[PDB]
Amino acid sequence: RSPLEKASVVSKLFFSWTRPILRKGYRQRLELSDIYQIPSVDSADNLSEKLEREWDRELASKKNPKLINALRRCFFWRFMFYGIFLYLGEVTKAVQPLLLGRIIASYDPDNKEERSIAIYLGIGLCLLFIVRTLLLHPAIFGLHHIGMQMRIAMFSLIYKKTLKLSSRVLDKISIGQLVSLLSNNLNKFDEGLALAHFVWIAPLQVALLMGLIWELLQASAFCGLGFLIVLALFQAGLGRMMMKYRDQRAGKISERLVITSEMIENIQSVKAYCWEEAMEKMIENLRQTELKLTRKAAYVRYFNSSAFFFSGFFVVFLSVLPYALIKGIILRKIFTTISFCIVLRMAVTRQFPWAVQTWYDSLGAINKIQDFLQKQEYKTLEYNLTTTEVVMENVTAFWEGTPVLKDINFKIERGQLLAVAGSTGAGKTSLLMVIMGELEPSEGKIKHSGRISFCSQFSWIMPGTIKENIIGVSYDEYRYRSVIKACQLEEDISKFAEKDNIVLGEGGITLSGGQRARISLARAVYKDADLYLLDSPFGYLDVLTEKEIFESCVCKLMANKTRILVTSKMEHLKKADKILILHEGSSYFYGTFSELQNLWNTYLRYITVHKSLIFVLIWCLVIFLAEVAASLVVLWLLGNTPSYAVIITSTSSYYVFYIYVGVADTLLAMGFFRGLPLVHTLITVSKILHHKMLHSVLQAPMSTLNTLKAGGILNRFSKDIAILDDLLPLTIFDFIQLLLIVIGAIAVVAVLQPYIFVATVPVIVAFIMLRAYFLQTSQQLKQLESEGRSPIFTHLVTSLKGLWTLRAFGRQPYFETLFHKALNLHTANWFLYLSTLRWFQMRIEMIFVIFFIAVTFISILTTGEGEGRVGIILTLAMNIMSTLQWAVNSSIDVDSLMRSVSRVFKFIDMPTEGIWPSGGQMTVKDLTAKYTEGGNAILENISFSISPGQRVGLLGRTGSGKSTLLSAFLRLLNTEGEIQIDGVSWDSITLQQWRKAFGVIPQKVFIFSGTFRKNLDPYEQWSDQEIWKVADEVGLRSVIEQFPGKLDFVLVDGGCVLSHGHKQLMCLARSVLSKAKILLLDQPSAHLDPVTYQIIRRTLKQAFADCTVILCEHRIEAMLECQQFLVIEENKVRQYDSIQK
Ligand SMILES: Cc1nn(C)cc1S(=O)(=O)NC(=O)c1ccc(-n2ccc(OCC(C)(C)C(F)(F)F)n2)nc1N1C[C@@H](C)CC1(C)C
Ligand SMILES: Nc1ncnc2c1ncn2[C@@H]1O[C@H](COP(=O)(O)OP(=O)(O)OP(=O)(O)O)[C@@H](O)[C@H]1O
Ligand SMILES: Nc1ncnc2c1ncn2[C@@H]1O[C@H](COP(=O)(O)OP(=O)(O)OP(=O)(O)O)[C@@H](O)[C@H]1O
Ligand SMILES: CC(C)CCC[C@@H](C)[C@H]1CC[C@H]2[C@@H]3CC=C4C[C@@H](O)CC[C@]4(C)[C@H]3CC[C@]12C
Ligand SMILES: [Mg+2]
Ligand SMILES: [Mg+2]
Repeated sequence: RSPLEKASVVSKLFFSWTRPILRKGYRQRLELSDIYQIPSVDSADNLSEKLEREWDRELASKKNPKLINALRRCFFWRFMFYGIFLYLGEVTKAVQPLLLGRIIASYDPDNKEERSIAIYLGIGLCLLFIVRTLLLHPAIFGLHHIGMQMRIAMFSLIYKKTLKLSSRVLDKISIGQLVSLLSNNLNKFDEGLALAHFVWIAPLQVALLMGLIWELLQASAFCGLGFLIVLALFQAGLGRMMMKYRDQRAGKISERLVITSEMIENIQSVKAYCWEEAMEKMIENLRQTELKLTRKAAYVRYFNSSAFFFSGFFVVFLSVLPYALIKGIILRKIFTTISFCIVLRMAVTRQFPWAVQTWYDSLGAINKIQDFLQKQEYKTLEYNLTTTEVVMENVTAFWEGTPVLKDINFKIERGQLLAVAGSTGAGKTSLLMVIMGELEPSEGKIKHSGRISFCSQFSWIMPGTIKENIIGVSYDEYRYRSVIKACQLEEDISKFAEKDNIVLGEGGITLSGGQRARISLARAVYKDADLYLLDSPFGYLDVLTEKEIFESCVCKLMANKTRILVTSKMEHLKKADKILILHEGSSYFYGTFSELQNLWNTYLRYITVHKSLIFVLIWCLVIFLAEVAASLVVLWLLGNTPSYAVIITSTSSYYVFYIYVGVADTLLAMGFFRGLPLVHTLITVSKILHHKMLHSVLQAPMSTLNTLKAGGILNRFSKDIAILDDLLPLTIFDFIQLLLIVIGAIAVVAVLQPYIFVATVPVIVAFIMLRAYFLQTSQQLKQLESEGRSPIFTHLVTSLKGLWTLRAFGRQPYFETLFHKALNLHTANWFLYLSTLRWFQMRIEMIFVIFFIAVTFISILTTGEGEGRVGIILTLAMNIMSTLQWAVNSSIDVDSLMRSVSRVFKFIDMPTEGIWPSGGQMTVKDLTAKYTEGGNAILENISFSISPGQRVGLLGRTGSGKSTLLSAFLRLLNTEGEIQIDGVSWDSITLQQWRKAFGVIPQKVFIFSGTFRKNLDPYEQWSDQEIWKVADEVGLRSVIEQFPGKLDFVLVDGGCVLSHGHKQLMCLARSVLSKAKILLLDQPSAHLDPVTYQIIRRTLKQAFADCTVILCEHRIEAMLECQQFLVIEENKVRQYDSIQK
C-alpha cells in the first residue's frame, strides 16, 4: 500500500513517487484523503518494541546503564552505511578543479596539452556531475529517515515510563516540565543528523586538498593552512560562549511561560479585577531581562557565522604572497588555488564547527532522557485472590514530622457500604491512597483486591465524545442507558445542540461544575470492578439532586457490591453499614451507626513595524553600492593598464574576471559595521510584536477567546515568539548576504561584457519557476504537519490528570495504543513534507547540471584556432550560478519561517472590548445572555430589581444558568439588554468604571506565583500600614505570620501551600482594598471547615454591613440571612420574599 515500498529501484532513487501529490496539491487544497499511509518500518509499535528490547538488556546485563549503548545496537550499521556514500560524494567535489581548471585554460592558444585533449575532459567532467548528483541526496535523505526513527522510538519509550512514575515522584515536578522535555528536539534531531559525519569527513577533506595545493604552491601551502587552524580555534571558543549564554537563560524562559499560563487560564478573573495593565508590566520586566542574554547569543552567533565570507581573501593572499615574491606567478595558478580554497574554507569553517556543536546537543539530549528513564517506579505487585474482602490492621503511613494516618483498621464483607467522615485535612483521601497501592504503608498490613474503580474528587474530562468519556473500551446499550438515567443526566444530555455526541475539549471548559461531576461519577460506576471508591462526589451537587442520585445509584444499582463512600452528611451515615471517623489522621470512632449515638504584504508589515529597521536596510544598500562602484573602476583601470611578480599576457587576460568572481564574496561581505546593527534591530522587532500580542489578548472580548482551542493561546507565546528570537534574525541575515553577493558579482562582470547577463537568464528563470511550483504544495503540507502535533501533547497532558484512575483499573495498554495512533498521524504528514523537500532540492541541482553539460560541449566545440569568446562567456556565467543555487535553497527556510510571523500578526488584529455607587440598588430589564455567538440563549428577557443593601439569595438546579447570571453582570459574555445601577444605564459609562464596583469571589481564586504583597495589589496602591489595617478585620494576621516572611513570602504553584479557606479570605480582603459595593459569591461551601467558615460570616456583617451581597448557596440551612430569593429554571428568573411560601 505505501507508495515508497511499492516503488521500483530506479524511481526510488530519484524520488519520482512524489509526483502524484505534487500535481494533486498544485491545483486544489489537500486534506486527509490522499495523505499516504506511513511505511511499516517506522510505525510506532515496531520502533518502540525494538528499542525497548535492547534498552532493558543494557540496564540488566551490563554494569552501567547507558541509553547511547542500546541506540547503537539498533541504528549504527545503517548510520555508517550512509556515511560512506556521503564521504564519496564530497570527495567528488574536491577533485573537480582538476577537470574544470584545464578546460578553462584550454581557451588560451598558448597551451598545447589542454588543446590536444579537451573532449576527454568534457566527457569525464559530465560523468563527474551525474555521479555526484545521484550519490549525495539519497545519503542525506537516509540520515533524515533514521533521525525520524530515533525521535519516535524515544518519545514512545518516554511515554511508557511516564505511566509508571511513582506517586512521590509526580508530586515534586511533572506535567509542565514533561511537555517541555519533548519540545526541544521536535525537528532539530532528524534534520540535525545529516551533518554528524562531517566530524571525520572534514579532516579527511583537508588532508586531500592540502596534498593537491602542494602541487601548486610548493611550501607556502602551510602558510594559509595555519590561518585556518586559528579560525578553527577562534570558532571553537565562540562555541563555549554560545552554549554558556544559551544554558544560562533557560531558567528565565520557563519562569515567563509558567506565569503566562496562569494569566491565560484565569483570564476571566483578570478582566473582572481590571488587572490588564499590571499583568503587561509584570511580563514586560521578564522579557527585558531575557532579552539581554538573547542579544549576547546573537552577537556570538554572528561572528561564528560570518567567518566563511571574511576568509576568502586572507587564506589566498597569505599563501600566494610568499610564492609570488620568490618567483613570478602566472594568473592561471592564482585562479586554481582560489578554486581549491573555496572547498577548503567550507569544510573547516562551516561544516566541522556545525558537526561538533551537533554532537554536543545530540549527546546532551540522550543523557537528559537517560536520567528521566530511571526514576522511582509505581509498584504493581498486589494481592490477587482475597475473596473480595478488604481488611486492614495496624496501618501507618507518611507523606515525607507527623504520620498522616496511624493504626487505622476496618473489615468490609462483600456487598457492604463504608462511610468515611472527618474534617478538612484529616486524611480522607490519603486513606484511599493506600487502598489502591499508591501509598505503600511503612509498617501496615492491608489486603488488596482485583480491579478497583476510583472516582477522584478532582473532575477528570478527556478529549472526545461525552459517551466516549463514559463507555471506555466496550459498549453496552442497556448498561449505558441505565447509568445515564441514574445519575440525573437524562435532562441535561438531550439539551445542548447535538444530543450526546458533543465534542468536549481538554478538561471540559464548556461544561458546568456539577455536570462535570456527574460525568466523572457516571464513568466510575459504569465499569465492572471488585470495589468502588467514591471520593466525595456530592461537592457540587445541590441537595435535591444529591438525594435522588444517592437513592437511585449508590443505594439501588450497586446495592450488592463492596463500596467505600467518603461523605460528611449526617443522613448518609445512617444508611451505611460501618462508619470510620478520622479525627486528625487517627480513628476517633469506628463502628456501626446504632452504637454511634451513645458516643506578500506580510513582509511589508514585518519590516515597517519598527520604523528603525528602514534606516538600517538603507544603510546596508548604500554601502553595497559604494563597494560595487569601487570594484567596477578598479577592474576598468586594469583593463587598459600596460617581468613583475604577476605574469599576465594579452591572450590570458580573461582570468581577471574569474579571479574577481572567486573573491567577490569577501569583497561584498557584511562587516561588523553592518551585520551587528542588522542583527540588533531584527531582535527588537520580536520584542515589539510580543508586546502588541500580549496587549491584544488581555483586551479582547471573551467570546473570541472561547472559540479557540484550550492550549492554543499559550502555544503562540511558546513556539512562535521563540522562533522570532532565534531563527529569523540569523536566517534572514544569511539569506540577504547570499543574495547580495550574487547581485554584486553579476552586476560588475556584466557591465564590462554585456553578454554574461543574457547567457545566465535561463538559469535564473528555471530556478524561479520551479520554486513557485513547489511552494504551493509545500506550504499546504507544512500546515497539516504543524497542526498534527497538538493532539499528541494533549494526550500526554490529560493522561496525567487521570493517572491515578488509569493505574487503579489497569488501562495502560489502551492509552499506549492511543498515543501510538497520535504519533502515526504526525509521522504521515512529516514524512511527505520531508520527501517533497528532498525532491525540490534534488531537481534544483539537476537543472544546474543539465545547463552545465550544454555549456561545456558548446564551449569546447566553439573554440577554434584561437581563443573563442563563447567559451569564456558561458563558462564564467555558470560559475556565478553556483551561488544562486545556494541562495535559492536558503530562501525556502525564510518562507517557511514567515508562516510563524503571519500567525503572530492575526492575534494582534483581534477586536477590542466595548461616588457613583450611592446605595447599590441594581435594576435588570430584558437581559439576554449567550456564551457564544449564535449558539443558544441561557437566559431570556430577565427582569428583576434589588433593594439597596439587601442580601439576595440565588438558587436553582445545577446546569441551569446559576453562574451565567453572575458573569452577565460583568458582561463577560455576549449580552443584550439594560442593567442600571442607581439610574446609570449599562452603556452610559466606560466599561472600566462598571467592573470596579463588583467584589467577585470565584470558585477558583486566581493566585499567581509572586510576593504576598504583590497578590493583594499588583498596582501597588496601598502602603504596608494600610494593608495591615485591612488584614485586621478579615483575620489574615495569623494566616500570613505562619510563613517566614511577612508580606515577603514567595507563593508558588497557585498558592498550593494555602488551604482553600485561606484563599477565600485572601480573595475577600482583595475586594476590601478596592472598596467594592456589590459582592458576587459562588458556592464557597464545598468542603469548608468551621475554623474559616465563621470568619466570612462576620465580615459580611461588619465591613459589608450596608453592601448588597448575592449569596449563591445550595442549601437553605446556610441561607438564614437572606430576604430576597432568585430561582433560575426553564430559562427564567423569578424573585421571591421571606421563607413563608
Ligand atoms: C513530470 C513530473 N512531475 N512531477 C511532479 C514529478 C515528475 S517526474 O518525477 O516524473 N519528473 C520530473 O520531476 C523531472 C525529471 C527529470 C528532470 N530533469 C531536468 C534535467 C534533468 O537532467 C537529466 C540528466 C540525464 C542530465 C540527469 F538525470 F542526469 F540529470 N532531468 N526534470 C524533471 N522535471 C519536470 C518538471 C515536473 C520539473 C522538472 C524540470 C524538475
Ligand atoms: N501528594 C501529597 N503530597 C504531600 N502531602 C500530601 C499529599 N496529599 C495529601 N497530603 C497531606 O496529607 C494530609 C491529608 O491530605 P488530605 O487530602 O488527604 O485529607 P482530606 O481529609 O481528604 O482533605 P479534604 O477533605 O480537604 O480533601 C494533609 O496534611 C495534606 O497536606
Ligand atoms: N464556557 C461555557 N461555554 C458555553 N456554554 C457554557 C459554558 N459554561 C457553561 N455553559 C453552559 O451553560 C449552562 C449552565 O452552566 P452552569 O455555570 O451555568 O450552571 P450552574 O448552575 O452555575 O452550575 P453548578 O451549579 O453546577 O455550579 C450549561 O448548559 C452549560 O453547558
Ligand atoms: C588518505 C586520503 C586522505 C587521501 C590520500 C592523501 C595523500 C596521501 C595524497 C593526497 C594528494 C596526494 C598528492 C597529489 C599530487 C602529488 C604531486 C606528484 O608530483 C607527487 C605526488 C603528490 C605529492 C601526491 C602525494 C599523495 C597525496 C599527498
Ligand atoms: Mg480530599
Ligand atoms: Mg455554576
